Amino acid sequence: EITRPPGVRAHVGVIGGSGLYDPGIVENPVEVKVSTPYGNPSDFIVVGDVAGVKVAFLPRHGRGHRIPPHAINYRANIWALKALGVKWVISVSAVGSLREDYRPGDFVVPDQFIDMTKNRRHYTFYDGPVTVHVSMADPFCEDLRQRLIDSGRRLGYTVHERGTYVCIEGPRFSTRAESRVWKDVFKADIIGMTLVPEINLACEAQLCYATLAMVTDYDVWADRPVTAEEVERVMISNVERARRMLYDVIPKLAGEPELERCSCCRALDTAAI
Amino acid sequence: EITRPPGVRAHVGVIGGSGLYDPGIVENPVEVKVSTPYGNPSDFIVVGDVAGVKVAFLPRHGRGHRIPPHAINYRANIWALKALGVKWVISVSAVGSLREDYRPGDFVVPDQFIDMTKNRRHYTFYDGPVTVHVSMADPFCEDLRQRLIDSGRRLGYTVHERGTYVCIEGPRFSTRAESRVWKDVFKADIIGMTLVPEINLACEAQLCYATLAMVTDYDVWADRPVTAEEVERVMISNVERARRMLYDVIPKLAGEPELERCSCCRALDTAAI
Amino acid sequence: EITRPPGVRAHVGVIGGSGLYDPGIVENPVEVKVSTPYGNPSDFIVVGDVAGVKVAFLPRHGRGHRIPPHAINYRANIWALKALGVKWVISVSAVGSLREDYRPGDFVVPDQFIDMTKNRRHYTFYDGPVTVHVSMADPFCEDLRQRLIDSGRRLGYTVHERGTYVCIEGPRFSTRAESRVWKDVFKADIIGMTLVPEINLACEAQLCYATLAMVTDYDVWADRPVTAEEVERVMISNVERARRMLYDVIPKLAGEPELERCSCCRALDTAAI
Ligand SMILES: CSC[C@H]1O[C@@H](n2cnc3c(N)ncnc32)[C@H](O)[C@@H]1O
Ligand SMILES: CSC[C@H]1O[C@@H](n2cnc3c(N)ncnc32)[C@H](O)[C@@H]1O
Ligand SMILES: CSC[C@H]1O[C@@H](n2cnc3c(N)ncnc32)[C@H](O)[C@@H]1O
Repeated sequence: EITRPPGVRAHVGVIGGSGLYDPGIVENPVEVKVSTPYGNPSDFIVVGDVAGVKVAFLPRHGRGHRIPPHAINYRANIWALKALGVKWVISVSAVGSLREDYRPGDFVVPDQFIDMTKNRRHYTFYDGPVTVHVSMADPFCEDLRQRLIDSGRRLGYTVHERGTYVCIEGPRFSTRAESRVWKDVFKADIIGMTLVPEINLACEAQLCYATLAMVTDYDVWADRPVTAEEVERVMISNVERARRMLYDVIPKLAGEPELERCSCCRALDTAAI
Repeated sequence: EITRPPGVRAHVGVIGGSGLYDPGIVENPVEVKVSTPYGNPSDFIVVGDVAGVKVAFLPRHGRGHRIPPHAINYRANIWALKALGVKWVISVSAVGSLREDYRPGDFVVPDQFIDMTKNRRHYTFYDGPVTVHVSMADPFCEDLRQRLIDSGRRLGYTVHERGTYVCIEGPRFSTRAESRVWKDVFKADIIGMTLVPEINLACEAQLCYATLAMVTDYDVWADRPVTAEEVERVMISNVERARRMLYDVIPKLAGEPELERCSCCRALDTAAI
Repeated sequence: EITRPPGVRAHVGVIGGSGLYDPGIVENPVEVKVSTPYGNPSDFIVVGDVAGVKVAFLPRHGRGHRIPPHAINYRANIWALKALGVKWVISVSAVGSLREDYRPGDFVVPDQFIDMTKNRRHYTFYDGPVTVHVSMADPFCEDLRQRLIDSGRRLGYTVHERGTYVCIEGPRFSTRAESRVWKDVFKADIIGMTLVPEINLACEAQLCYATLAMVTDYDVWADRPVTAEEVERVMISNVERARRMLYDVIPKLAGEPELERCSCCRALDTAAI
């Protein structure tokens, strides 16, 4: 609704995770305040240009990693991006691996998730009187997933083309007994803390959302269990590769997502009663 | 405690789910306001007669399906029914199926559940100083389950006589990876969003509660995944069969539940410390 | 920060569960009020001496079992113990068994857990701006676990030396379908309602925390399902054995936990960003 400065619009949104607090990639940056009914987003949104495409960057944890996963205002974040007019949302996330072949340093473009959060307080925008139940059988935007995979291939990086993300509550990491459940019982591939309810809200807002995950650790399975310092060090070490992928992909998003390859682009048509 | 109009009492409660916003079945209807310590129930309770039995009808989603599963005031709803004197509670619900032989249009009378909710805020009436831990090994009222099965058989409808209900948080439907967990790992039969904490509270209030579920969809497993519009269309198409079952069952509930076939009828005797 | 009376300090904390509302074991008892940023702990903390070691006793449910698991102020409880200077925390808990050989009356010293809670509201002390993600691969303090096992052996009691605790939300007990999941799918050994987030917070506070669990029931698996009255009766019947173990262990805790056998003793060094 109201923005300061007024009149600002963007086409692509990038939500940065661990290690990605500044855009790096946007020219002509302007910090924008966007009103939301849910109060403050995680930080200012930075709007600028990448090869003629207008991009909105939001660090989900705020500058300086000030906001842990459970305390993020997910509703304000997604509302703010929608308000600016974005159609595509690239999330960049750090994840743990539950399988030997998904190695630290590899990218993953997941296609499924399992929600094991509990304390995120709001899992939807729709609390009534219009009841909305979106279909999320195929929760990510396939058009954007395929573009991410392609860019990774072209640049010569390893990109695993599928994966189930188990989203846990945190902020503590998993016990060994929990991790055995995620790996051996649920048959999940990667693990993180921030995907839900971000993805739910993106789908309800009819955005084309996909995750570019970077494997930072093997959870509890290496001779040393994951620590926060390790995750951060690995992301910061590799952020340049993530930036090179964004620069490659974003110019190709000048147009609109293909409806037939965007499960949520018309989600509300059959979801609202 | 206080009702408007004053003095109103009922013996059987019917909680209507998706597609069931009006009683249809009650003669001589009166809309009643019932005070609760938890504020407003979902809507007015409609009290009237069915073949000499006094019935209280409550639409859990309110008239017009205004209240999604996560926003229902479950405590107020059950408190209000208890206050009116009801002994039997029939819940009518739409569910998805996780097995080929439980087909859209079939009824199910479940006997078990698995709670995978997270955001319902209150799962009990007892927050202290009397600590209450009810046994829910056999969570539904067997007396009422058997009566529902019998009515269905007599009318010639398909009624599956057992089933495990997995209750999910919503309002979004399951991902494919989640649905594989419910089906192949938990070995659940049906899926919905509204049973918990409704059943918990019913048990704590010493009510004989059972669910008459109607299968509306196959979750993510048919060539088209479930949508909200499909669920609603299927319930509205079949509501007449649900009404015919209620008319058959209710006259037979003139008496009291049999204690030996009512796991929660004396739940508080051994549960309170 | 502020205590009344002023100047009080303790070295060992004991958190008593079901059936353990009074210390029994402390000489020279003083009831202490300890300020916390989170309001009231469950009750007064009782500080006194056991063979020259200063002990702080807190009943997690309050005197008279006034506070159910979901309503405990876990943050205030752990903050208060930390403020008094304690280094070791022994929790005494009632648990159900999911295996024939862990019998009512046996002690268990668990080594793992699985968190299936949902409604505890705060799972950490750290909501920002310092983000903290503690490693809990090995969540209990091994130094204290080994001391508990030793004491049990010396006194001639059965003490199972490992176990996975599944923590459920409650206050209702599990359905049969849930219990089959905990036992046959998760392969958990024991079940309770109070461990989480108590253990999370203990770890974040850099305490050496371990659980001495007493098996009070077989969950839904004996010909009679668990009831609250049974749990309480069994704990009260056996509290004397729990007291004899505490008297044996506490004098041996005059020193400090061994860092190499205390996973959380330096948890914050690698966890904070
Ligand atoms: C900076 S350390 C915390 C971040 O690590 C991410 N993450 C990385 N590895 C894991 C893991 N093994 N388990 C859970 N979250 C992880 C989470 O999404 C979280 O925001
Ligand atoms: C009107 S669409 C929403 C309703 O569908 C019911 N339901 C029907 N099918 C499913 C399903 N497959 N998964 C979850 N809930 C379902 C839920 O209890 C909810 O209130
Ligand atoms: C006094 S009865 C309630 C207590 O029983 C403990 N407990 C004992 N047996 C079980 C069980 N089978 N399931 C869950 N909690 C149990 C819980 O931690 C709770 O605080």
